[PDB]
Amino acid sequence: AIGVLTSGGDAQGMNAAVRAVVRMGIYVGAKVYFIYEGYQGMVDGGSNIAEADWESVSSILQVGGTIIGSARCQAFRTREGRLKAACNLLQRGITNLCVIGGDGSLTGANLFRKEWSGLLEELARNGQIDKEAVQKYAYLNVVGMVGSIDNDFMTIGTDSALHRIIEVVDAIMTTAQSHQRTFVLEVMGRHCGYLALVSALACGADWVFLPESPPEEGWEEQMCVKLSENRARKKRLNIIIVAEGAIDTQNKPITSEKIKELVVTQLGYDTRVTILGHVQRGGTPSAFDRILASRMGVEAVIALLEATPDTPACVVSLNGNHAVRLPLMECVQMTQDVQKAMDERRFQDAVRLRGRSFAGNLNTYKRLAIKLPDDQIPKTNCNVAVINVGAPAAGMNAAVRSAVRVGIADGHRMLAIYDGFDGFAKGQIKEIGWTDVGGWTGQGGSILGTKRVLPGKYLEEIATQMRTHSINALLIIGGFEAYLGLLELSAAREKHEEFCVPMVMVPATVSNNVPGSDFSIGADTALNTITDTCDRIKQSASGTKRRVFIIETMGGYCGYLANMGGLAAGADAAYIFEEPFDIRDLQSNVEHLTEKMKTTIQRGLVLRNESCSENYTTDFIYQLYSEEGKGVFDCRKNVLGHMQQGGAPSPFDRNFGTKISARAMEWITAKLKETTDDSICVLGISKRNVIFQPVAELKKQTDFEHRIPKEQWWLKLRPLMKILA
Amino acid sequence: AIGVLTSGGDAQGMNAAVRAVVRMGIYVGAKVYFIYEGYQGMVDGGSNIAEADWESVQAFRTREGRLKAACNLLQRGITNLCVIGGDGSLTGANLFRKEWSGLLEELARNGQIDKEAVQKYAYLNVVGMVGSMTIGTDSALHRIIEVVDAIMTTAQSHQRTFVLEVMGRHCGYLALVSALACGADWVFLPESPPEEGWEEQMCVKLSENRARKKRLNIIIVAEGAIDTQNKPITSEKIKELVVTQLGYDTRVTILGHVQRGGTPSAFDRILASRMGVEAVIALLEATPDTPACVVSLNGNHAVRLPLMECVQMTQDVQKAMDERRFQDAVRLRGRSFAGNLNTYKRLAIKLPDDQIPKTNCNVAVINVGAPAAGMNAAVRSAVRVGIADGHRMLAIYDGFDGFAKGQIKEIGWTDVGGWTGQGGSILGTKRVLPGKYLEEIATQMRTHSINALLIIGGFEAYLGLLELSAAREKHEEFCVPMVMVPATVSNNVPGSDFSIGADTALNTITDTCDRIKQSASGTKRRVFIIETMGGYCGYLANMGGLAAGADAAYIFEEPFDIRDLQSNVEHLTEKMKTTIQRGLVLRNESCSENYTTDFIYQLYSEEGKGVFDCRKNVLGHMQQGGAPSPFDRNFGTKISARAMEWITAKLKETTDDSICVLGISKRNVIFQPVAELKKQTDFEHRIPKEQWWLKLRPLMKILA
Amino acid sequence: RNESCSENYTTDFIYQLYSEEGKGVFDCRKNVLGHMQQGGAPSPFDRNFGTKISARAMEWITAKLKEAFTTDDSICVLGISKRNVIFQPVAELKKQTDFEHRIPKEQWWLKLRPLMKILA
Ligand SMILES: Nc1ncnc2c1ncn2[C@@H]1O[C@H](COP(=O)(O)OP(=O)(O)O)[C@@H](O)[C@H]1O
Ligand SMILES: O=P(O)(O)OC[C@H]1O[C@](O)(COP(=O)(O)O)[C@@H](O)[C@@H]1O
Ligand SMILES: O=P(O)(O)OC[C@H]1O[C@](O)(COP(=O)(O)O)[C@@H](O)[C@@H]1O
Ligand SMILES: O=P(O)(O)OC[C@H]1O[C@](O)(CO)[C@@H](O)[C@@H]1O
Repeated sequence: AIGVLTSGGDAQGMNAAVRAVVRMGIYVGAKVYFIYEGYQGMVDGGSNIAEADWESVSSILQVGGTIIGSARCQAFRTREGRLKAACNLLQRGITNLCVIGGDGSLTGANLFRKEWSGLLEELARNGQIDKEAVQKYAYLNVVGMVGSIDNDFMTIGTDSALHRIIEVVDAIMTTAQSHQRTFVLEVMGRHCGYLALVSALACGADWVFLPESPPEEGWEEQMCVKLSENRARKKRLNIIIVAEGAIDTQNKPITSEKIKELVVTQLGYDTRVTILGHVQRGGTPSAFDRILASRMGVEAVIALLEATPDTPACVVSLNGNHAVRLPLMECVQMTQDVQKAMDERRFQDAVRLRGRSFAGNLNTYKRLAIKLPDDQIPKTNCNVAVINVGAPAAGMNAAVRSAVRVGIADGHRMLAIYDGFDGFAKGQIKEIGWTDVGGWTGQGGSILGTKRVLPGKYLEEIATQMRTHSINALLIIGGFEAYLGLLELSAAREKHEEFCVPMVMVPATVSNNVPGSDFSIGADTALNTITDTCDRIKQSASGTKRRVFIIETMGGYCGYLANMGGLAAGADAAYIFEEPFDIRDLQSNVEHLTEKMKTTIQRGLVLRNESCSENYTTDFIYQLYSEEGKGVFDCRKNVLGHMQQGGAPSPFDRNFGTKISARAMEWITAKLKETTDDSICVLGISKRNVIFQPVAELKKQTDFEHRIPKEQWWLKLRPLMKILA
Repeated sequence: AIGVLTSGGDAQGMNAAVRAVVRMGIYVGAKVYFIYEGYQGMVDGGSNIAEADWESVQAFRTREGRLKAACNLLQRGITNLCVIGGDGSLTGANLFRKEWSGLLEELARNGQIDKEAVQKYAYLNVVGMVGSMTIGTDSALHRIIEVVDAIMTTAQSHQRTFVLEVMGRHCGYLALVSALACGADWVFLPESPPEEGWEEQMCVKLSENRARKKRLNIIIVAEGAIDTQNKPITSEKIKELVVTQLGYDTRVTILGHVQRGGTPSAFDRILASRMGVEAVIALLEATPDTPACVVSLNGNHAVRLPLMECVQMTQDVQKAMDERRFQDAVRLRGRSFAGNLNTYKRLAIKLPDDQIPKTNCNVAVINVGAPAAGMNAAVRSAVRVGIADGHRMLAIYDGFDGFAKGQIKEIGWTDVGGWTGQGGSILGTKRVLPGKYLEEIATQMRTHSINALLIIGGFEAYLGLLELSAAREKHEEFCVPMVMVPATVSNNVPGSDFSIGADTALNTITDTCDRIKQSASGTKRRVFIIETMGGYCGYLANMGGLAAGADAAYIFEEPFDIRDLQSNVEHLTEKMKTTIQRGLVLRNESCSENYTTDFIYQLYSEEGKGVFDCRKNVLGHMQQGGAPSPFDRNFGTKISARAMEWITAKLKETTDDSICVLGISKRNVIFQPVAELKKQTDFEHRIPKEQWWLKLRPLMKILA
Repeated sequence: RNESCSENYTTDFIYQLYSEEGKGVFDCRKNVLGHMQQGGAPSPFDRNFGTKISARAMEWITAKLKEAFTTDDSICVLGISKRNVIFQPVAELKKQTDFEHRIPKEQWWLKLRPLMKILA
């Protein structure tokens, strides 16, 4: 038997995590019990512990919060409580625990496992039979999942919280614009700064205050200088993000009110403070959080099955896009050590302890917020060109912004090419500066413009422009055509010397079909649009009852959107190109759905990637389900279309765009401090790492006929859709 | 020449208002100038006054300023002013019109030629638009309800009480209508203080909620909430009170300036557009004998209210507030304010069961047609008003399908708790009509002793009523009072100008159109052909077209041919020469049997070759939507409450007048016998014969 | 495939199923014959059927007129029924007709359905 509970602050995605624990549990043939109101429900026992069936967790995954409740329980901190808690579990035969919560909830579970010796006091007291003390003894497997928006310890709810913050910032930006105003926004993260940092990065904030890294003396003047510069630059508003637990090098709090006093005093600007508060914990879970929570739920169940008495309690986690089990005790220690470092004022150590990507976000943030005066930037005599190629993808503008500003910070001269290779061939090229890309981070589309056309038939005109504009390097932000483009330019090197320069691309496309990257800029935005659209369609179906929607999604031959969207939306099926399916597979899902209509959940959702089959079209499927569903359910078909691309990029796509482009520019600058295969590369994400791969080496790994990679990491998740539905 | 400016606090929709003043201005053959930075830009002059073309879309409190302001206008030949702002901005314009004859000081000084003093004299037409139904209110309300919906998930988890401070230091309309829209547990308004003993009354309500097992409380507090002694009631004091008396876990959130931000709702965009057009017209029609006015929307008609009278009105409310003429304050806010207030209190506070005088009647509630956002709010309201009136409420599930199958169960006050913000239909809704199931349904009415019927639904609800009316002679079980409220995304129910759900759909369409335009910056030279829902009813395509700034919206109610199509293609082709190289064409799904979404896509593609390309998108059932908009929540709630009052009244006493549609008609909500609606209905296409919104078709040409 | 044999299982549907499940073994083509089926010159059978049946109808008309109508029996279908050509009142044919699909309820040739199995 398995008990699942939620403790500490609630986080969006908890319901998904619970959903996945119950369904994976049941699918493996275990019994699963909800424990309501966190530990308190464990202590109180009784109706607070209830067995969960397949039906109990439908309609839950798209909702914020925890449907089974959470609570700070003082009774569990006492020995008396844990004794009663332990007793209640034994009554239900529950020796497997899954705890979803923060630092505190998991330390509580750590403690509970150590003291599972409490069973002896059950023996000494009336409590339990001796057989029980031996039968359930040290047979307490505990697995933890972190669910705090803080990222205190990637955590469930962080992405959702960030969507929340950025929604507020984007809303505030229209009102700050009117006349002129400076806004001071207090965001969550008690003693963690991750949220503030990543929000700042995501909105191009003018200043940020973190607990892990205090400001340093003289910040008051530095900040006011920056704000005066902005007014001189005519920027119609300022945004300053402040972590709840922002502090002095002396550990004194820096409050939002003090920041306001400072700005009004020094500069007399019109200033307002907004404390976002608990809104950050609310709203619907993002696509990322739903998928993350699902993978974690499934992994937590597996960990429990596989656990031995010799194996220590673990926390399931995602490291480098792999499911890992970290010793719970070690993780608890880690969290104390950061606070220790903070208290002792070893602030560099605090940042070190938060991990590689934390320092990455921090350095990248500063680089893009604070421009050294021109005189200070030495300059070197290269011109670096930036371009967009392929369909538009949310996050392209953030990417250009970052590349330009890093380029300028490195003393290059930045050239913007407009309309992809179309504009390139036509000489649509202009210098671009730091100020030009101001405000781009949250802008959807492509401001430079993007086209699909390939360079191959325009090699001479393009070579001319490179010579004409003395172009020393090229950064291409774009999709599969960007990659084909690089291949063409690589091949054209022998006949045109102008292409014997360093060239790199970052992947930007809604489809996520670029070889050399697990992720592409824009796909998270699309997933969020698909997921929201599916939530609605499902509601429509649940209003009518006995209805199945067949929904066509984008992606080309790339199944990423249909598959991940399917998971995030709770679809019953997702047909993709990468997994052949036949009429037997189709009949089988129809029969499954027909069974499902005998239950309470009388809706269905079937996703079909647009190019998944030449014969088994969206209509074909619609017709089969319709005909074989007769008398039990009816269908509707919907082709989502271009609206899936979505609009403004999600916080993930903003920051992906920003970070990955910054990294590409560093590589360009480094190459210029010095032409063959290794100078024409795709900068992609590969399991934990961002890496530069020669386009020549990516050919072997690519299916050119269908424009998808040969190996796609996410196909290992296919079993999850079956299970989770 | 026309000058347009924005003053006072900003509001979402202001840009739409400005857009419409410029375009209507130019279309009428006037010249239009933007005046930047409100009155200051008028005083400073210079580049702060700029002429506007088609493509584009303290010192005033002193006499010295106004003199310079007046001068700057005369230089540009501007004697027509459109001011978009609040109380203060409009009083400023009132004052400026009074003192215009101090063009004479321009004469005495070198200022101006005498010819000018006579040529532009008392020829200052001023028209005002309020931006602080007023433009931006609906948007602000979307903002508040987004925050409340988000907070509800986290309060759930923790069994927590939330105290939310919303805007309104002087006016309580936002807090009131937010409370109504989220089923808040308590509300505090400036116009209506609580009354002594509220502390205990509020705590009793919260304890009752816990006993009812409600996992959270939401208390909405206007910024300027006050006691009968005008002392502030703050959100902190409310928190102290709850923690003290009940010891519940309580948190306070001050929404702040978020409420002024975000994108304009569909309603605000359309409202602003109609107000902009109406402001220009008022200016043209104005004479020197004509007083300065404020354009407004009263009962869905464009009206011009004397500006001076409106200023006086505003003072009078603050005056009443000063001496505790609190009833007078509420009186002065208007009929619909008191309406919202009474409806809110009815649904928030249940008298103890012993207290409520019992009818012996059972009243049934049902959903019929496709799902529409706001249906659950409607059920909630009807149920609770029914119980408050001492009836027993029966929920019928799955429309007439469940009705014929006896899927009927008593439902209570607690059962409908939390429904207000829930999309879909929780009872379930089906399209099937009663006609072939009359005996089985008659049986259920008899079996469950059903005394009256409220149907929340679409055109099939109306057909259903017709069938049940006709079946009265053969079945006495249908000789009961029956009423329907319109719920459908399509807005095609005869007898109503609006239906529950359509606003939500409009907002979905509008948001989707915005998103498409935000993407696609990359190709430029693109036109989207977008298919919308509505059946034969053009409301969604048309109103969506306006709100989204579409270049065309093809609908069934206005035949169009290949010439009309060729003509819009040529127009768009011209538009691609300009800077604004992105086109939007909406097509109602049933607007033509031959001229399909693909047909149009194909024509525009082929004739646009070398100039632009197209994409098509069929939006689909997402339009049925997710959570209802604040308007649909409150429409649902209010209209259903009204229907239940009518039922209770009828039961204190069958012919044509007992089977009715409760619909909105020009300023009024009215009960119309279904027999009288037949003549007014096109049954072949399921739409009304006369549709109020078709008078707006010229606007899209003008505003595109 | 009869054109209206199924609302979902269309000519394309079938084409697609047979194509997909025939992969590696056979391919398909689809053809909708269309209005050519109406036209051309009639076959000898249709000429002579037309001729003979109409002649017979005219005889009946003549015969009815010698009586000089309000009976059901004066409004008829002259049809072929197992060896016989017979006049049937349209009122009596209503019970035998599926008006929704415009076909007779009983169709003689359905007894031949087993033959196609056997003969192919
Ligand atoms: N050191 C501990 N020992 C026992 N239980 C704990 C401990 N720390 C936290 N808890 C449990 O977790 C709950 C509070 O969680 P908290 O400390 O806020 O961390 P988080 O909210 O991040 O999980 C309490 O109800 C308590 O039962
Ligand atoms: O998959 P790609 O070729 O990177 O392009 C992404 C976009 O292109 C599409 O295939 C549609 O093509 P268009 O943008 O040219 O209309 C969508 O799937 C997606 O939005
Ligand atoms: O216009 P109606 O018939 O009242 O129904 C409203 C809904 O029905 C639709 O026509 C769709 O019908 P279906 O749900 O049966 O496919 C849409 O136009 C609209 O959302
Ligand atoms: O929900 P409470 O009790 O206000 O706690 C607030 C704290 O909890 C957190 O959500 C951490 O889990 C932080 O956002 C915040 O610092």
